[PDB]
Amino acid sequence: MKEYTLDKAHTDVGFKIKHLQISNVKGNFKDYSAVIDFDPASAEFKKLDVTIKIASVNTENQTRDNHLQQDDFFKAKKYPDMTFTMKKYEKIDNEKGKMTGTLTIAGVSKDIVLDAEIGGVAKGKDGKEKIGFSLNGKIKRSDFKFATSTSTITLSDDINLCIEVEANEKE
Repeated sequence: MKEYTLDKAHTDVGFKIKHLQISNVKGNFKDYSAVIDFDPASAEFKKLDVTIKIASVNTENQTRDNHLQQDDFFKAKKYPDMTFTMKKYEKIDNEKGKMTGTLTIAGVSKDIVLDAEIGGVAKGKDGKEKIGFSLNGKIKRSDFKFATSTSTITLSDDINLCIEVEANEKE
C-alpha cells in the first residue's frame, strides 16, 4: 500500500438534497376590455362587464405565457377570452361593497363574489369624472374544472383576483 494526501484544490466533499419551495406566480393581462356603469351619488355599480384576451397573459416569463395557452390550461385556440359579467352590487358603505357576477373560464361559468373597494371618486383636471377602485376575491380552479390535470399539490386550487382600475367618464 501507499499513503496519499488530498489535493484540496482538485477535491470536492460534495452533497445534493432535494427540497420544495412555495412561491406565488403573479400575472396580469395586457389586453382586455370593460363596460363600467357607476353612480357617484350612491357609490353603486350599475353594470360591470369585462372581457379578457387569454392570449395577452403575462406572468413575466415567455415560456410560461405560451404554456398557459395550451390544452392543459386556457386552451386559447378554442376559448380565446375570459368574461366577467356583474349580476348584483350590494353596497356596504361608500368605500366598500360585495360584487356578484358570472365568471367564464374556457367555457365554464360560475357565479363569484368580489370585494369592491372604491378608492377615489373625483372630477378630473378638466371637470370630467374619474374613479379608482379595486375588485378582489379568491376563486377555485376546481369550480371551473380548470387545469384539472395539474394536482392541487403542485399548483394551488386558489387563485387571488386583483382588478385594480382607474377610469375616466365617456364621450
